[PDB]
Amino acid sequence: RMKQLEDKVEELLSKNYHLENEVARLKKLVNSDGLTGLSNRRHFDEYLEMEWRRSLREQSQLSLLMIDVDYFKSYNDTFGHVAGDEALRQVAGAIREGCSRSSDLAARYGGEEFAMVLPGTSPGGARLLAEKVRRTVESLQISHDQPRPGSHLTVSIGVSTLVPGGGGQTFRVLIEMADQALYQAKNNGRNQVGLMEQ
Amino acid sequence: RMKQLEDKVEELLSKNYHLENEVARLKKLVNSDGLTGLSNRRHFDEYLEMEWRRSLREQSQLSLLMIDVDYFKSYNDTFGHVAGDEALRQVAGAIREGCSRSSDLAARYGGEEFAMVLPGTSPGGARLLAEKVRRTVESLQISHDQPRPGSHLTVSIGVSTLVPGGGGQTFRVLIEMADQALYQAKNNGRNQVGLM
Ligand SMILES: Nc1nc2c(ncn2[C@@H]2O[C@@H]3COP(=O)(O)O[C@H]4[C@@H](O)[C@H](n5cnc6c(=O)[nH]c(N)nc65)O[C@@H]4COP(=O)(O)O[C@H]3[C@H]2O)c(=O)[nH]1
Ligand SMILES: Nc1nc2c(ncn2[C@@H]2O[C@@H]3COP(=O)(O)O[C@H]4[C@@H](O)[C@H](n5cnc6c(=O)[nH]c(N)nc65)O[C@@H]4COP(=O)(O)O[C@H]3[C@H]2O)c(=O)[nH]1
Ligand SMILES: Nc1nc2c(ncn2[C@@H]2O[C@@H]3COP(=O)(O)O[C@H]4[C@@H](O)[C@H](n5cnc6c(=O)[nH]c(N)nc65)O[C@@H]4COP(=O)(O)O[C@H]3[C@H]2O)c(=O)[nH]1
Ligand SMILES: Nc1nc2c(ncn2[C@@H]2O[C@@H]3COP(=O)(O)O[C@H]4[C@@H](O)[C@H](n5cnc6c(=O)[nH]c(N)nc65)O[C@@H]4COP(=O)(O)O[C@H]3[C@H]2O)c(=O)[nH]1
Ligand SMILES: [Mg+2]
Repeated sequence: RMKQLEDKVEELLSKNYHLENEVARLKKLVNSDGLTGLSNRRHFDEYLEMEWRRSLREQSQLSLLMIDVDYFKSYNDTFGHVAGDEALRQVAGAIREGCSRSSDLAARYGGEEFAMVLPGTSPGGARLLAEKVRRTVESLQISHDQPRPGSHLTVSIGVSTLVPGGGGQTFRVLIEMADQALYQAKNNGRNQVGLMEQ
Repeated sequence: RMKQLEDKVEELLSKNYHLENEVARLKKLVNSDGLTGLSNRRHFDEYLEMEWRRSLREQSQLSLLMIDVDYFKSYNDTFGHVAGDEALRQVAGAIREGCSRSSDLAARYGGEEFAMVLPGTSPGGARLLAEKVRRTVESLQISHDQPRPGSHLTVSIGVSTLVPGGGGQTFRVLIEMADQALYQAKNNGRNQVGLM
């Protein structure tokens, strides 16, 4: 039955290839990140652009947190990818729990990067949530040997807010500001909240 | 040997199984309706639930259109399901022309129903948009023998708007009120907008 077998291998190869293509297509149509269950980056961009227009309409404050996991590459190295993945789920959970309003959105922005969209939220309120999230990540007390061998996982967080309508500003500049602030946080020793320059 | 073909086949069975699972998992998460490209009902429910809470917070006016395709069961029976599906495709096209704000959302609510959520929108504005959808559908001139030979496909539309109150009031009251307006439109002759 060696024709029988070789034939089945061929049948299955074809069926599998179809399924792999189907998976690829569906992934581009789904809003969530497989690992963490948060919004994926595509949906983040889409959602934030839409909120940009709502805030423009209402002249409301649109806030954004850009959140990065500190020393994460070394975590994967010294604890393994599987553990890393679980650390990411735990951080995501903290981020998710960090925003409670129906209009808040938590997203996985990249490999180890997250974002929170906060419609109708003042710079002050955004700052609070940023601290709340960072603090919640710490209280998770996930073990890391970096930089000190007795340390726990942390995030750095950049904060920005804008009322849309100002010349030359877009949801993309809102991101750029939060990224700027994120840099500050990291370069001031990480595990902290950096604020945009008014 | 016959043993290398047997292992490879088992491997492929396993890969196949997991792939099929992943495809089914992802299909449940898709937010769009295949036929019309609008939001599906599950996404509509989620979106309306979130908008209700946003409107509660801002004490803003939240409007809803519930849209029935008139005599649609008869249409599908008379002209067949393929034709019916094409009619639904064209009506959806007419609808999504109907809203433009980043917060407006149109959906396939059910087999022959559509809905449109209009956050921050006054009753007057909602009626305006509803009339536009109604007019656009009729201009499609899709042939129908209902209510009589030589008619065309139309919609009846119910409009509601509420500023959410607290307590146990949920977004479902907005749907109930739009359905009541829709009933008025239908009982008044169809191919029109009912209101309240
Ligand atoms: N987007 C977003 N922002 C958040 C969230 N949590 C808090 N904030 C921000 O943090 C600021 C201060 O929050 P608070 O200390 O709880 O102080 C709050 C709280 O005591 C009360 N409050 C606001 N809304 C609610 C609510 O929905 N439920 C409850 N229990 N209290 C609320 O009013 C005070 C002032 O509220 P705000 O002026 O709006 O200002 C809030 C808001 O800008 C959140 O989950 N999502
Ligand atoms: N401590 C604190 N908690 C917050 C804040 N923002 C949101 N939350 C939490 O997130 C839940 C959902 O908020 P929502 O979707 O905006 O939905 C809210 C909002 O639509 C409205 N709401 C409640 N309190 C306030 C308020 O103080 N001001 C305004 N404008 N709306 C409120 O009622 C809905 C349900 O309220 P909750 O049962 O309290 O449930 C709130 C509350 O548990 C905040 O700033 N501070
Ligand atoms: N408060 C307020 N905000 C305004 C006004 N004009 C424009 N905007 C703001 O500017 C954005 C783009 O406006 P647009 O280019 O006219 O592009 C608009 C326009 O083409 C159309 N649109 C939405 N609502 C209306 C309306 O009420 N009347 C008309 N003629 N067009 C509208 O849909 C597009 C997207 O709307 P949005 O996503 O909401 O995004 C709108 C909204 O954030 C205004 O008179 N009042
Ligand atoms: N949800 C939703 N509602 C819509 C849309 N288009 C029109 N409306 C509704 O229809 C009402 C009258 O629209 P208008 O004659 O264009 O009269 C508008 C228009 O002249 C201007 N406007 C508002 N927003 C926009 C906008 O985004 N773009 C432009 N170009 N004009 C706008 O402000 C006037 C009054 O606006 P409203 O008080 O909001 O009242 C609006 C709003 O309730 C839409 O695409 N989505
Ligand atoms: Mg119905």
